[PDB]
Amino acid sequence: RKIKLEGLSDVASISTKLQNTLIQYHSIKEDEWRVAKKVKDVTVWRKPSEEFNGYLYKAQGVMDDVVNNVIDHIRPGPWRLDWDRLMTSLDVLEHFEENCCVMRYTTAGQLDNIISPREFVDFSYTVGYEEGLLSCGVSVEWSETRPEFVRGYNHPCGWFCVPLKDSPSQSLLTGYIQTDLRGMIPQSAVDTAMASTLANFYSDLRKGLR
Repeated sequence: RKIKLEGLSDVASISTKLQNTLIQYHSIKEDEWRVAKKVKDVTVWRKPSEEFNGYLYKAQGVMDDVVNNVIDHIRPGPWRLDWDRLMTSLDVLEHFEENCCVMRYTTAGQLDNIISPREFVDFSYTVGYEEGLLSCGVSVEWSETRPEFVRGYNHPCGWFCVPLKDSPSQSLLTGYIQTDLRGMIPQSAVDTAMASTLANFYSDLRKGLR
């Protein structure tokens, strides 16, 4: 049922479904998660994806900054490209509303180029969640833009960012990532690179926020 954003109703349908989906992921109990990587500043879990032959990842860690500045740096635009070492380019393709867009980005090779570069075209939506924000996304069709690499597929994904309990100048950041790199890659390489991607996200974002 792959996604074309041809009208207002398409953007409304996909936005609300993404929100409900990410919220459901956020309610998945700890028993369903297996630890993929654990260090002092971040934990990364995985579980089998219901969308494709691969994993849904979860990550959780604290950022020494408030929700608005964290989510500003994660959302599609030049700031995200600034700190995210995995990204080699990023172009927002169309502005739907202040909180809603379609973008393309390309990734560097991973695991000393075992995993070749990819590009993605993703719908992106930011909406209020509890005391914080949710910023979520999914790959969509967009044939107007000149491709450079084989397109990967981002199944529903996103970032929950809320004030840290008892300490509002800090934020609890929870991510869900469900990327299909596609092409032919040893699954062991894929799983290593994905767990690494989520861990590096946090350490890169920490530096980027300064």
